[PDB]
Amino acid sequence: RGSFVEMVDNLRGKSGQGYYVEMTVGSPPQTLNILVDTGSSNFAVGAAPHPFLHRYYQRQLSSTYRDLRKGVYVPYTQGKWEGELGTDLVSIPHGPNVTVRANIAAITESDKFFINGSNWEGILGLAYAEIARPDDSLEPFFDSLVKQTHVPNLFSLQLCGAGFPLNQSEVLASVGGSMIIGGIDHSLYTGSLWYTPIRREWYYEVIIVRVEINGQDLKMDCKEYNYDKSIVDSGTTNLRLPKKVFEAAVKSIKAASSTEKFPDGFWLGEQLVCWQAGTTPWNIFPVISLYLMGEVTNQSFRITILPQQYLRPVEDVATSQDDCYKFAISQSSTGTVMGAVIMEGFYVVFDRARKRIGFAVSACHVHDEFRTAAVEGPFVTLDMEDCGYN
Ligand SMILES: COc1cnc(C(=O)Nc2ccc(F)c([C@]34CN(c5ncc(F)cn5)C[C@H]3CSC(N)=N4)c2)cn1
Repeated sequence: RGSFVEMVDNLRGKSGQGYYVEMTVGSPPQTLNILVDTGSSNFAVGAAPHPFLHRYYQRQLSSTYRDLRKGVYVPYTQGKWEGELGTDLVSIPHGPNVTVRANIAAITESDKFFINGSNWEGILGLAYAEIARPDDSLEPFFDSLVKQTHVPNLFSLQLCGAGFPLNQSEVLASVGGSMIIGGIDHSLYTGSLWYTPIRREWYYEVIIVRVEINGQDLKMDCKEYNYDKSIVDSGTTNLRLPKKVFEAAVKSIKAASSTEKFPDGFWLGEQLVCWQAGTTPWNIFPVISLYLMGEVTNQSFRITILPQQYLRPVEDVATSQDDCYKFAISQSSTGTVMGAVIMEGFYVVFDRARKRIGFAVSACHVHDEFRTAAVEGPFVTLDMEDCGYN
């Protein structure tokens, strides 16, 4: 049974551009599309004209707006935003039937933040206060929602990748998945949910205990997999791996697929590869399994993704009927990031109340008739806390 019909299919967008939910801010309500980001903790919206914004938050038009008289500056690797802190009334039209007074960063300047044609105007940081800017005293949206309402302290995400390119028109008209606020919808997954502990409440931090490529153990010291952390992050496209893990994984993926040779630019994520329509050789590419620490002592489980997850469909540079893709596994110097590449395979339950993350095979994951994504267990694994980096 699906018990959250109101919230099923409330997401739009794709990998590379981002999955967003409709929200309203202010009185009278101002509608905005908001990127869902489990990898940050600020609620921040465009609040001034920008070339890539079709609309923005107008604080002067909101009778319920409150100025906190405080600036916020958020530099990150590939860009930045800055703005002014305030509070206002916020609702999610395809969400729980509640209105909350939440912190809002009104973005007045940004660099490489807004994406042309993504159709979103702001970001919903769903992680914990520890990583909020300017500091942990700025209560994140979800904490406000839970404190002010009877909504259970849990949300779940089904991100639905298309498996083929969507153009401007198609992304608008299409369903990109579900964010179920306050519950778990049984219609969004098949098989069992398996839970991994949230190691610490800042990012959604987890512990990977083993990595396999087509069943072959990558055979690295498990600390390497979590150096300097492993996180579940809907605001990142790629599966991102620590440098040494990336090198080892790519060598193994190349060996598994060695019946075809791909240029270095492909493996670096820089260059697309194209096949004649319908002929993508999925079967030459390996499955990838991540083993996660279980809830029971000395137990683990595994999640397994297909090339249909880690090869990202792209529109051809020279318009044709070819099926074209980029490699969406990449190097990290900030630990493992389980981005949309992982998340598109799975229904992911962010069980904040019980400090755990649940995984189940997504009812919308892309596959062929020969192989599917999997969530399987249990496995007997030892010394797993040792896999955590300090
Ligand atoms: C499913 O495919 C996807 C998913 N997401 C996107 C996308 O455009 N994400 C996005 C855009 C801007 C942005 F700033 C971010 C951030 C906000 N960050 C942040 N915010 C506050 C802070 F204190 C520290 N870092 C870091 C930064 C890069 S990684 C992340 N998780 N979130 C994500 C595209 N395709």
